[PDB]
Amino acid sequence: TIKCDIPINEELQARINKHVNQLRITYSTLEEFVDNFVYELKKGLEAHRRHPNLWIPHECSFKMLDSCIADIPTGQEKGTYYAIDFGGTNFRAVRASLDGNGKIKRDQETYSLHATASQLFDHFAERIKYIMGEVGFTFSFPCTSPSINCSILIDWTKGFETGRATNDPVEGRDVCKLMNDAFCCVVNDAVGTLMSCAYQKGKTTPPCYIGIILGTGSNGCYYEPEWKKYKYSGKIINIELGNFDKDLPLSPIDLVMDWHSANRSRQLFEKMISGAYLGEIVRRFMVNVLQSASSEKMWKSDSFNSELGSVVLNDTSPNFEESRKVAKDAWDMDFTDEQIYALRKICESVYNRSAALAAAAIAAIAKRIKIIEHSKFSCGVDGSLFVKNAWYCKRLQEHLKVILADKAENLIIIPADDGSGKGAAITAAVVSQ
Amino acid sequence: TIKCDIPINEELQARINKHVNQLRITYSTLEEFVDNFVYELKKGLEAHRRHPNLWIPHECSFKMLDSCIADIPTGQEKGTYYAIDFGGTNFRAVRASLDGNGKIKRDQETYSLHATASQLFDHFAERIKYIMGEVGFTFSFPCTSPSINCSILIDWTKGFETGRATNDPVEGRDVCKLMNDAFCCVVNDAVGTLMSCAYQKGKTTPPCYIGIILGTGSNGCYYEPEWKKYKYSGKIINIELGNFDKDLPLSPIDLVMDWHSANRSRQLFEKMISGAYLGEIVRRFMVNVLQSASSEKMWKSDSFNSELGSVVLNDTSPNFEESRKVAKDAWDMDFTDEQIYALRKICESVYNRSAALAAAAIAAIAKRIKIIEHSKFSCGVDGSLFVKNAWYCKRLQEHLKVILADKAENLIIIPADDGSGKGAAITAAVVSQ
Amino acid sequence: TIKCDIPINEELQARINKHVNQLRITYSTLEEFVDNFVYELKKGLEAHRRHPNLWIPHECSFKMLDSCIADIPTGQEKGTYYAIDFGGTNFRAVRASLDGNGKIKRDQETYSLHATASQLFDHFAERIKYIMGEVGFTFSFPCTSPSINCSILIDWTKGFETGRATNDPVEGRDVCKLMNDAFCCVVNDAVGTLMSCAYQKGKTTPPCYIGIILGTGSNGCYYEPEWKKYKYSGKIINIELGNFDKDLPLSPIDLVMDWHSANRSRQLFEKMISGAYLGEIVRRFMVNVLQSASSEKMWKSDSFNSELGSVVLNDTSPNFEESRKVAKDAWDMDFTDEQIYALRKICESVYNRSAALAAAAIAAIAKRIKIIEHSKFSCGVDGSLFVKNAWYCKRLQEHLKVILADKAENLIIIPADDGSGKGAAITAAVVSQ
Amino acid sequence: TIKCDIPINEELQARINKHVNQLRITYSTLEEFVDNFVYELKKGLEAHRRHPNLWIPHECSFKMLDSCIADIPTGQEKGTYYAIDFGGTNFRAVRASLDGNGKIKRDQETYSLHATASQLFDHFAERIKYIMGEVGFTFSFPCTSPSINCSILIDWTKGFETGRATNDPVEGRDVCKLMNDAFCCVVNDAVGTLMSCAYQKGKTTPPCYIGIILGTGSNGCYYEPEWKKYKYSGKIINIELGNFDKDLPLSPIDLVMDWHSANRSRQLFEKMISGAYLGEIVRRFMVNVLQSASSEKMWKSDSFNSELGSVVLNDTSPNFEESRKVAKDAWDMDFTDEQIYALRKICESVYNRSAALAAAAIAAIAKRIKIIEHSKFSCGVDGSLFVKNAWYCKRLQEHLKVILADKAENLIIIPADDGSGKGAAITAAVVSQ
Repeated sequence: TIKCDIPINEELQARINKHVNQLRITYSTLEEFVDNFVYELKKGLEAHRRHPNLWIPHECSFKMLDSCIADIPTGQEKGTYYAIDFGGTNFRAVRASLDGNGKIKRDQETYSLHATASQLFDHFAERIKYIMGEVGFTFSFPCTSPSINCSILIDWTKGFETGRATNDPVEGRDVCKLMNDAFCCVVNDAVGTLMSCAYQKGKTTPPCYIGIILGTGSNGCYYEPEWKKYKYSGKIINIELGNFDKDLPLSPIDLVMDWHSANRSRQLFEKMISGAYLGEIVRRFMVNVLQSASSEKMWKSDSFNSELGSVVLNDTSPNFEESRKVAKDAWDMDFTDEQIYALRKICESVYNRSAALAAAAIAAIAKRIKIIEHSKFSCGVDGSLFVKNAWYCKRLQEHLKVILADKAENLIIIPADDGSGKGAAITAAVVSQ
Repeated sequence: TIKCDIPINEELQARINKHVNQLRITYSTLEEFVDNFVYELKKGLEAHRRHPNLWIPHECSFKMLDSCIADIPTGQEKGTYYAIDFGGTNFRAVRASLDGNGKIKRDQETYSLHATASQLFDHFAERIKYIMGEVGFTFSFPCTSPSINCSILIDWTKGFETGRATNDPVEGRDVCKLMNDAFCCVVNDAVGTLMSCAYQKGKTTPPCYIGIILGTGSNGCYYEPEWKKYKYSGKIINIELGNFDKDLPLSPIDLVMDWHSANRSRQLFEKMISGAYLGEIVRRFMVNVLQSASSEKMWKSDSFNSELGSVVLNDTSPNFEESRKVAKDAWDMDFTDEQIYALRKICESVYNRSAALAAAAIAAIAKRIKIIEHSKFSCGVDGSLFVKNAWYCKRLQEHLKVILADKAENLIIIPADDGSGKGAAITAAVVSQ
Repeated sequence: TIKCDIPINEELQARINKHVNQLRITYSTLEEFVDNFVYELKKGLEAHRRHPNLWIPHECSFKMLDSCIADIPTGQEKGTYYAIDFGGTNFRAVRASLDGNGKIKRDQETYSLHATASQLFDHFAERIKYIMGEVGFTFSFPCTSPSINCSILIDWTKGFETGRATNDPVEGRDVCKLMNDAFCCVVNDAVGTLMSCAYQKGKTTPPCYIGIILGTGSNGCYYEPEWKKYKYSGKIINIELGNFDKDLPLSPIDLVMDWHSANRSRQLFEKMISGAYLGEIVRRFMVNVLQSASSEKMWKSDSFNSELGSVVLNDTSPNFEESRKVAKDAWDMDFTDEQIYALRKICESVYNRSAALAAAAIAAIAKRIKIIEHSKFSCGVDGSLFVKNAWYCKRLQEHLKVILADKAENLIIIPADDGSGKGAAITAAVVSQ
Repeated sequence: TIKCDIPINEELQARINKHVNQLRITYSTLEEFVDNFVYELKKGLEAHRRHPNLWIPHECSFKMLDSCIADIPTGQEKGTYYAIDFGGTNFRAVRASLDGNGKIKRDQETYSLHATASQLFDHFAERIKYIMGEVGFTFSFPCTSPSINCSILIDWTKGFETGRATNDPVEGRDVCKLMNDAFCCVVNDAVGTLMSCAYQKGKTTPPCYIGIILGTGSNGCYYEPEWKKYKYSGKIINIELGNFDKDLPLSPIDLVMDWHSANRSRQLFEKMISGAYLGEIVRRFMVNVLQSASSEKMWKSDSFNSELGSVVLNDTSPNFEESRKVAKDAWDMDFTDEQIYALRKICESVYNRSAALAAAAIAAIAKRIKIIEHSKFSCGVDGSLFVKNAWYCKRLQEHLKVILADKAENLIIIPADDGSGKGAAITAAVVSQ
């Protein structure tokens, strides 16, 4: 709670309090959220028993995809592999080498960003060729993979949008096939994190069963003991939890920002907790509060990132001249001392709601394994929102400690800064073996 | 089309065109609207055969209520009756006398407007007593009437809201019972219009089968030949067509204005074509277009009626100084010559959409009787939007002529300015007989 | 488990086992049933806050009606009242007198059973007049009561069906009004039981908060502390739990028996646990098992009651010649010793499923008050299925003990044979006071 | 209408009339069916504009798949090709040669039928090798084809069921890939018929725009002018019309037969008009009519084909001793002269409903092109039900003539006995060109 004492307007305070109560979250809501989530999950496993290749989104809005990984690696091997990444704010290319134990090194010097797949994969090939001058692959999108070497996607989430031409944009073909034209073992981000938290940590912490990505997207993978009952091969399941529907709270700003998107009526849970939309949400709140006291630029979309929000949050300067530069170079508004308070309040409330819902999702995944009471297990958390934002990591663990009260010290959160980059390489540790 | 030639900003024109295309309506949409409406109607008759006292809104969002009227009056009688009205912007009280033919006269000098039914009906009784110093009743709300003398409502639409106290606000009791405490034959507005268009007109125009109210609300009644097949007594059915759902087009302004209402998720078709919300819609458009060029008052809700919109529409003054007074005394904004164009454009587009949807509803009701090809019949139109606004009556008949092209000169529109006031009295013409 | 050892056919055993597994119930299902029920309940309270007179069955298939009772009686009074009952297999008429404590006596000598309400209430009046020759009322149907003295119903459940004539069958009018034409304080069956379990028991058992009716119907009422939060007056709420929908298990016999009913697509939970349909379900199972070994009469509907099922269950005769008379005088089939085993097995399985689901409903209502852990409270059970069938009362308490394991000895089941008859009279104990 | 005059039982006649009225179809239903179908179709095109690789079955239960065919062949070429078929009651293998005009010849000597794809495609390879000893492919299942050479399916309809083992049954992989392991240009049945009706017919009949398959399955393809507007490449669209949902009539036999199937809750329109289920439906009707007068074998599933129904229909023998052999060798029931009448009546009614619904589907597809009024076009009909059953082809054209009355002589029905076998070969006429 900020609760700044500087004398502010007696009317603007009401417009602040209204929009703050709009974003308020209470534990009576999270306690229903958890049960909604676990019900959805078991229903999705049931549904996967019936039709192992249909989705049928009017039951289990999660498309609980299968990851053919059948062996959580032990971390005892060697090898040097080249790997490609894609999906985040910019793709990467890693030239990694492994150690006989947890340690692992990488070069990974790499760069990235009416447009078809030809020019895109031409850029892919040219970049990997440039980097080649001194195996696996990662695609961070919803893919339906028959086996390890083969993977085909369904659509184009995250706000990304490939051009619409006769050249048949990427959505609708196997990726390993289209890759070889430019030039193994394709995986996703969450499974990559879950793997990378096995080779890395060891001998002191309980094993890891949950992999969470909080960043440009929001996704999760987890380990399931009953993978033999529900017929599909693979110890860990990829939830596409960015598609939760049931009763999540929605302020009108959310409805407006959803009416103005390509993936309309889908990916509703992702649009509240992911880094791609938090800046837009904050900007749209900061207009119904200033009320024509704003500038001409504050009405222009995509003019406030989540990175600037992370700066406004981590504001411990004696005066607030740190965020003043952000406000000035983003909106050309020389804010007084009465409006920066509103800005800080709004950023705090928005990111607080995001952290609370993410913690609720993590706890609801945890309660499903039911091993929390018997023993302990760890969850590896990755993403730009989590590790690159200190104010986030404390609110998240607070909201998590409050939810699963009694059994709190059985789910250890492990930040995994290595990213899915190392996971793409460690993918070889099972296929090669 | 306005298409004013005065040089305006080259950017503001884009913000105008975007919001204009947002409200655009095309005949490819109306041609599906009509079929949607007729399907809904027949489905509702089917549903009424099964359960004649349940609603079940997940089939036929129309609650096709029964009106016990079993005789379209002939118009040959006499008598002086007192009657009460209620439902519009203000209730009335009429002391009418009838003639041996179409003519009819009335005194109807009357006045009107955490609040319970005791004080409300106390005001009712005191007003009718005051007027008494030289039968029927009208309640313009959704009522489930077992017979003529008895009527009980279900909820409180139109934006009206009776106070919430232990005194059990009006929603949930028979009206004729609660009336006698203050002090016959209760009807609604649409059936009142349909009756009042029988006594009034005669000997030159085909009989009337449709009654439409377009004003603070939007409602319809119609005559059905198959009233014997579908089991309920009464020649005419009251559609509560303010509850259409299927695929009506919604701009984000509509979603925002619906999130801020008491009757949320219900009465969705009424919120686009009724006079109670047009001013609010125009005000909410006139902020995303001026973009901080607005005043402090333009952000205050309920500060622009539909009456002022009717003035801005009927603007034939040499200069636009007629609407300038409206803008000034409503928002304290001395508009230049570049913004009044935007105001006129927005009002035109909004009221145009309203008129188009109303005409679509009328034509879809007409196509259901199927007697349009064989013979001709008339529809009596009433309401503050229709008769008290000259720009509306021409756009409405244009959009109606375009829809039912070939058989246009078989549905004659009759403006009935007498209102349901006379209909309340003529109700006695069947019960007394 | 019967598990009879007499040598039977090796094929007929397979046809028995298939239909037995069709009706199998497991605790993994009940553990989801309870959570479904509690979720539905809280959702219904939420919904009642919004619209206190609409139903909207696509949220909360329970129509959680209000009972204006605001005082659980203490049981210290006197008085002699006449009361009328209706709803079960036959209506009653009671002339009861009260005692200064728990004791209460009654005369209640009474009789009962294209047909309109005129002749029905004529029979009512003639019977009550005949009995008059040496206050309250009970209507066992879904009624929407504004206050105590006034009550209007919605439809006609239980299989009852009033004739369809112009005389406007009973569905759609206030009952207290239509009663006076023949000749207070109308209540329902569940609230009647809940009241009658307060005057009767005392000083040794914890107070009662749940009233359950299991018979021709299946209904429940319960006490809610938060009746002030959710806006309606009355300490106890009448759940119409015969309308549960979510995921109840359905064998094809259920679909066929539901396609052949008047209240189609509604009252789905009642059709599996109520006494009006158990005989029909058993008869329809006993044809797909005997497979043309049946008689001509076994294909005739309504030829096997639940009373005969209670006789077949309570079969402790040395030989099975007790149920042989039932089979003979019901189907004219002189069953051998190989088919009576099938009959007993089928009756056992059906009534077992019924008892299990009823116990699940009771436990799910109990878990909602949340007072089970702190203190203890009792539930009063009434109905023809419960008290008039000894085999039922043991299976029910077994299935209840298994569900709420740890806190079992905090919910005491009290059989209330007095019926709602005494409750109708005790209704006066609050209105008179 | 049969209306046999032989004196039959006066009670059995009632049991016949009840089940006959259960299957009755009236034109007031078909007139709504057509509009339902056309609405669904346009909605599906709209939906395909948005997401060209998702299905989302809660809008447009048709998965209006794309067929990359961009040139209706002209029929002027030569060539000898080998082709494979699959999907019907048994797969085929054709060695066809073409002529410089409509004529075409083929050898096509071929045979066919806990089981994985390895052994299945081993049988495929061994059979094609055996036949090789003196290009295209056809897969009659729902497949999502990115291009011509590549095709991947989604699930396993028609009642077919590949074994469930770790070997990953066929559902979920590209077919052209898995084919080469055993050993072009994969198409479906409806598009095959539509192609084969272009090379074959010419110079006298208007061009063909509709391809219908009525047999073990029921499917349709059609030509669309607006294929440029809705973004996908290909002049003709494959409707998977076996998945219609909206309001098709269902007798309880349908619900029971649907509860006992693998593809439960899906493929609901196919289960009423396709040849795979008509025999089962007739058998299940012929038990509730004979009522224990049946045999032990009449209660055994899959004991009556549609081929025997075609024999019972085409019964013009002086006595009915032709169908008597069918009844005897199928059920071991020496039917009297009073039961064969019931059998004929039931078969007639069932196949009549099937033909009526198929004609409704054809007419509803026709009304969508809207070219019926301006010019004429032909539809090529194929399948075991149509050409191999003379009683079907007359009822179908009757029901079609009644539906589209005025414009009847603009849609010419062309029986195409050649099958999709020739279409698989003619597929080369566009890819080779």
